[PDB]
Amino acid sequence: RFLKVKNWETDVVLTDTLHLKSTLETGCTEHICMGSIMLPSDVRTKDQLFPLAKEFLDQYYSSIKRFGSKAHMDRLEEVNKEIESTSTYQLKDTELIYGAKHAWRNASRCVGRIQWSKLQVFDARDCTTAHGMFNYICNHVKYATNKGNLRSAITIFPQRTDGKHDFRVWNSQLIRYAGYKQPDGSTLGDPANVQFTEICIQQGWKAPRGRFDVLPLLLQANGNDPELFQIPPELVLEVPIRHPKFDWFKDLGLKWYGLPAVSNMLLEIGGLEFSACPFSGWYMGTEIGVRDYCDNSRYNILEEVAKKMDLDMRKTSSLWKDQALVEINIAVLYSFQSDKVTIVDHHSATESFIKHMENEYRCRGGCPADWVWIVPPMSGSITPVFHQEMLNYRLTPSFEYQPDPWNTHVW
Amino acid sequence: RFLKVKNWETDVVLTDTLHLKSTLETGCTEHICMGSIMLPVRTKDQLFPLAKEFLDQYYSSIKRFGSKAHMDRLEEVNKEIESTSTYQLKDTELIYGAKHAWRNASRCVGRIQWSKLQVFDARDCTTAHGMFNYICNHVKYATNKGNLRSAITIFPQRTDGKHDFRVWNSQLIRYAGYKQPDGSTLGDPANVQFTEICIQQGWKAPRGRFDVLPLLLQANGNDPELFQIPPELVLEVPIRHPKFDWFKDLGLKWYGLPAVSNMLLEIGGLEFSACPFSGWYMGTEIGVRDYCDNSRYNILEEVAKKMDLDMRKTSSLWKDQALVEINIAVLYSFQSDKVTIVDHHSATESFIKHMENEYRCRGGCPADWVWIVPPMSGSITPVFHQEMLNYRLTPSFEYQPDPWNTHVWKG
Ligand code: HEM
Ligand code: HEM
Ligand SMILES: Cc1cc(N)nc2cc(-c3ccc(OCc4cscn4)c(CN)c3)ccc12
Ligand SMILES: Cc1cc(N)nc2cc(-c3ccc(OCc4cscn4)c(CN)c3)ccc12
Ligand SMILES: C[C@H](O)[C@H](O)[C@H]1CNc2nc(N)[nH]c(=O)c2N1
Ligand SMILES: C[C@H](O)[C@H](O)[C@H]1CNc2nc(N)[nH]c(=O)c2N1
Ligand SMILES: [Zn+2]
Repeated sequence: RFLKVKNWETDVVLTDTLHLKSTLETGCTEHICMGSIMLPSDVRTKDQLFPLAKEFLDQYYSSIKRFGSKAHMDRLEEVNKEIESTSTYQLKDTELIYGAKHAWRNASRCVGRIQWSKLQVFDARDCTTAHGMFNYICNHVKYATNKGNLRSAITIFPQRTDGKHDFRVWNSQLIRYAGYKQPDGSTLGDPANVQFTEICIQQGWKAPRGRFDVLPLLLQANGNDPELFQIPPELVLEVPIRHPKFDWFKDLGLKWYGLPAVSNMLLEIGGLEFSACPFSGWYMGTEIGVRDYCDNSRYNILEEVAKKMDLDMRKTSSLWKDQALVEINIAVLYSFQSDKVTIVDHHSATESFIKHMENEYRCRGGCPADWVWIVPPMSGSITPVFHQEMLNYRLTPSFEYQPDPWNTHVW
Repeated sequence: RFLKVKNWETDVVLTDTLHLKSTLETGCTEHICMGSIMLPVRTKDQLFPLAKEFLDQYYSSIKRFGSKAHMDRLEEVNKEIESTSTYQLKDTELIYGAKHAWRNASRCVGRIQWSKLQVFDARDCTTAHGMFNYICNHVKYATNKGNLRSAITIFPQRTDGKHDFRVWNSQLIRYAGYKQPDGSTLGDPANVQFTEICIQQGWKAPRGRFDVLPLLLQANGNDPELFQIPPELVLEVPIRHPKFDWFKDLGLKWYGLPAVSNMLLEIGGLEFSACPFSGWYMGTEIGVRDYCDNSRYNILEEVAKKMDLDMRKTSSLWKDQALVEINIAVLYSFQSDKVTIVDHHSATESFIKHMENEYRCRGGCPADWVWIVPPMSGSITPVFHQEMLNYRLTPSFEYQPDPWNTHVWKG
């Protein structure tokens, strides 16, 4: 159980000892593997919290080469006393930054983790109101976008106290296109957002009912009813999607936004729960062109793209879906690159991830990785991660999923 | 204890009770998932329970559980084990066992076909020449002039592990690979090691790029012997492309019959170490893995040049674009020659239908997402959005070590 992982393309073998530090559970047993289940999964108690805090502080002070020091023992004492009195505790700024960077480092489903130590952490724990949240979020978006030279960032709102005072961003991402169901057939805009696009209207939004309407933010501070806010358009960088060879591609009227900013996850550090912690990076091209555009339960544009290419759509064995899919993803990359907005193709990002794995085995002893999520959704086996065995285990600090607010909120 | 899987494109949810019948182990624990690890001498002591559970299964499937035929067979196997240390399967039992080994093969996307397996009983075989003869008839029957038929040939079971039958080839038909002194490889790099063994055993190698390897056959634990499959029995398909006339000039071909010969068939505790089985190809097995893996024929670049793509930066997706064309050419060539083949769109759709049907009538269908999802265009196939439970059922096909690592040479 000092496990080894082999790359069957290069025969590189790595030995994983970091998994022995694993704490949480995977959902698998020796009788059944759940590696392909999307989600295999009230506040803590004075006795639940301190071991968690100690585990986190132990690794923090190790990482700064002060394990077993005065400063270490003092901080443990101090936190231990604050828990005993206040039934929670507060992270020093340095601990906050470390916890956030390591929650990314530990995200076994993220292919972009070679960047993990360059995260910009915005401490929003002094925030008290949704208007305040909105202000922090606009500043996030502007900093991260950086006129198309995107930078990684996280903004961290106050930690959970009793579950009645939760801070939540109700959007799944800070920037997403609206989705409206039609009186007649399918859906206009983005089908994944149809419910939220209705909870916005059903809460006051007036929708332009277009194909690419940026949704408003729905912000919840200290557990009150959430509030609608419109992100200033000049803060929302968008890329019109054209093809470098097909002039008709422009006529399809497609665009996407430059900033992927996930806002519905929960960040856990030393047992403390940050239920509102939007984080953002930059897109891998397939995220838009393969999933957002071509998933059948999304924009599902493969039909008409192939028609405009005049491919034989009669039999699946012409691979017309595959041919169109390539062209769409060529265009996405072409457009972002042409407008100088940061993006990475799936070849470069998976090659980066192999180098990152290599680094983590060398300087950390392992790297938890979820093959089902790391392998891109197109051209899987011509990327190097396909031939890479991976070990998946849960380390902390971590990002976790949490229920959608509207099913929980005492409205 | 019931378990649920969800299709995230259709919201179809299915309930698995079959995993409870699972006995073997996955390699996973609650604290580590080994879902992407490629690979994770038996006494009378443990054999009657294995026999009994298999016979219980068999007689349940024929609606005779607890019958006198069922009780008598159990008694007969029992006494045969204690007095002879092993036991022999009835013909009906072997046919059932082989079919259910295929049905249980969680990494196989082709299992909708599992009940139409032609079972050839070669348990009376005693010499390598007899093995060659049985394999020839398998190849002729399965190939059927291009109208392929699934088939398996079952050689005598292991006894003391010192008298094993083995097919030393990994597949019955496969191209040789030669390492040249300049470091380049002629032919199929996957088969360099086996090619060398054949040459050492006295095979006179043509030293071409598509030479069919000889059969290397081991009976009753004796040293293996070389045999040449009659070329009129080896159906091959020249690869051309429906629009690119230069594609034929790449000189590529492939054989029509995928027949895997290095696995071990386990039935009621009996181990069948030689059990070649065959079906027909999914297009991507040849077009994506065989031709385009960097450690295989690796033809992407030469196809990319002849297509005149931007090969300077990988964000042009020249690799993805060439990959689609190669796979179009594979499918076109096989259909043109009326050789059975299936594209990855048709095969994954069939699997989903199979899987749903198996949940209904069997209570489950063990499935290995990592292997089921095709190596190109993953998310535009329906299995990508399908949650899957992986567990181990018997009868089963298992990996076994390469015989040249374990064989005691007679000389
Ligand atoms: C900087 C460039 C980044 C790239 C290219 C990238 C790429 C990806 C991709 C392709 C996925 C697969 C999920 C999907 O397909 O929807 C993913 C998941 C994820 N990313 Fe990254 N990411 C980046 C930055 C970040 C940052 C800055 C964070 C947090 C600080 C982060 C945290 C995560 C998490 C937590 C998940 C998976 C959540 C889950 O479902 O368990 N990523 N990422
Ligand atoms: C008839 C059409 C069939 C098709 C299209 C098919 C397709 C496939 C594919 C694509 C794989 C993944 C292997 C890889 O890509 O490297 C696979 C695995 C497998 N197939 Fe099927 N198959 C068929 C028939 C059969 C038959 C007749 C058997 C045995 C009786 C069988 C047994 C297996 C097994 C045991 C595996 C897993 C190998 C492993 O665990 O490494 N298949 N199949
Ligand atoms: C920072 C960053 C950059 C980047 N380029 N891509 C990212 C993708 C994700 C991410 C994480 C989980 C997800 O969930 C799938 C799902 C569907 S239903 C229950 N779960 C999704 C997609 N909704 C995206 C998170 C962060 C990213
Ligand atoms: C009956 C049938 C039909 C069909 N169309 N495809 C099939 C593919 C496989 C199969 C089984 C294991 C394999 O090995 C993986 C590996 C590489 S290194 C250690 N393990 C491979 C790869 N060559 C193919 C087996 C049977 C098939
Ligand atoms: C490391 C990884 O498990 C390995 O490359 C697997 C991944 N999935 C696969 N899937 C199929 N169908 N065939 C394969 O050979 C593999 N190889
Ligand atoms: C059913 C399956 O687990 C689900 O579709 C997963 C598979 N792999 C994925 N991989 C990535 N990167 N993103 C995803 O949303 C998914 N979805
Ligand atoms: Zn698992």
